[PDB]
Parts: sequence; structure tokens; C-alpha cells
Amino acid sequence: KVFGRCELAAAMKRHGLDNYRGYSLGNWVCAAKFESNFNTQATNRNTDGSTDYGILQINSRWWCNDGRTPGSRNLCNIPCSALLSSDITASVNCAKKIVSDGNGMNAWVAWRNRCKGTDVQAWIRGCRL
Ligand SMILES: [Cl-]
Ligand SMILES: [Cl-]
Ligand SMILES: [Cl-]
Ligand SMILES: [Cl-]
Ligand SMILES: [Cl-]
Ligand SMILES: [Cl-]
Ligand SMILES: [Cl-]
Ligand SMILES: [Cl-]
Ligand code: NA
Repeated sequence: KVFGRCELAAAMKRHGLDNYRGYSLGNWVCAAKFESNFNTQATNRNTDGSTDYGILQINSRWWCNDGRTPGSRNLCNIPCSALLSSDITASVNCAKKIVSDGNGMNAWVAWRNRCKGTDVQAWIRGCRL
């Protein structure tokens, strides 16, 4: 599913992501924009052989199982395919664990490089939330 901007903001808020660990909704929407362009089916293979899955490009090295990332963990206790669903619940629950892991949203390099420090409220501006 390719979400609209406000549509994703609303779904993220529904699932408790707004201000989670102090990160406002616009930070989450901005991260999803640059990770997946709001496409739940996005996948990308990393140099190390792991793969990133879903709207927030969650990595199989630590967070989900895809059966083909040697030496990896599955700390969200989910198949990586769960992260590609039109229903964002699995991605949101796993992102909550990732953002709690010590480095906040810096876990998402694209968030650090493209969202951090910017006017992230632009991403939810206008939305009925
Ligand atoms: Cl957009
Ligand atoms: Cl915001
Ligand atoms: Cl594996
Ligand atoms: Cl393969
Ligand atoms: Cl594990
Ligand atoms: Cl699995
Ligand atoms: Cl949803
Ligand atoms: Cl933080
Ligand atoms: Na894994």
C-alpha cells in the first residue's frame, strides 16, 4: 500500500507513535517519506546481506526474521514479511522497540540525514488529526 501523507500520519497516531519517546508525528512521517516514500511494500538489500523492510525500512540484522541474514537477530519477534502489510501495526510496534534502543531516531540514518533538525511539522501540516 502507498499511503498518502495525512493518511499515514493518522494511522501512526492511531497506533500510538505520535510523540512516542518524545518524537513528534512529523518526525515519523518524515522518516517514512525518505525510507519508503510511504510504500509499505518497500524492500532494500544492504551491503552486509541484511534487508530493510516496509514503511520504516526495518533491518533484518537485528529486528525481524527473513531466513537469509546470517548471524542476525529477530528482536521484534516477527517475520520481516509482516513489515510489508497494508496494516502498519507490525512496523509501528517494531519501530517503538527500535527507537527505544538507546540512540532514538538516529537508528534511522535517513532520519538523521534528512529529517533531524528540520521543520518536521511541515509533514503533518494541514492534516485532520
Ligand atoms: Cl508527500
Ligand atoms: Cl511534528
Ligand atoms: Cl536469518
Ligand atoms: Cl534470496
Ligand atoms: Cl533474536
Ligand atoms: Cl519468522
Ligand atoms: Cl494501518
Ligand atoms: Cl531520544
Ligand atoms: Na534477522
